[PDB]
Amino acid sequence: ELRVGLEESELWLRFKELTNEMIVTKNGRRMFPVLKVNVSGLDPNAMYSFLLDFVAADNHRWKYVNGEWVPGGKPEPQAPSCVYIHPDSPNFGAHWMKAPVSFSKVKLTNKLNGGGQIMLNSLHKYEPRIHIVRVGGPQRMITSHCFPETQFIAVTAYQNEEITALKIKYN
Ligand SMILES: O=C(c1ccco1)N1CCN(C(=O)C2CC2)CC1
Repeated sequence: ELRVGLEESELWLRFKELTNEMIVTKNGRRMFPVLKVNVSGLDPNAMYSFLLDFVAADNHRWKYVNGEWVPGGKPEPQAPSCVYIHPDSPNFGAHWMKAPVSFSKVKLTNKLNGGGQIMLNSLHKYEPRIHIVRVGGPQRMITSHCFPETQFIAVTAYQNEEITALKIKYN
């Protein structure tokens, strides 16, 4: 059985208990904390690509009002984010299981851009999600995993200074 776990969940949970925020810029900003995934139960000899996307956790716009995040009253349907291919992809199961799969080079943007960067909507709440795609083999297979612990609101600047402080303390 394929097992997927979050590395450094301890630290993600500190961010989550304050409501996590991730900066988006026109050129695109790397994530802190970085999503790192523990994977076991792959076929060491089979070929796989690791994909990352962001699910809109709800259909609302959020605003930091008097020291607290509060949703708008006018939901709109969100639509899927684009997919980021882990740059090690494609690769052997052995490669992926030898150390945590680290998405350190994904950049989050607010503007439709050349390539690589993933465009999110500012002030929407997102749940990171990976897909492990068995490729090259006869039977293509996908396994998906969500990381509730890694939820964040996309922001053009930090609103909760408690988040600013945690980001600096641990980077
Ligand atoms: O690992 C995969 C893959 C397998 C299944 C879905 O994607 N690929 C896709 C295409 N590739 C590219 O062209 C580079 C990105 C520009 C990178 C390798």
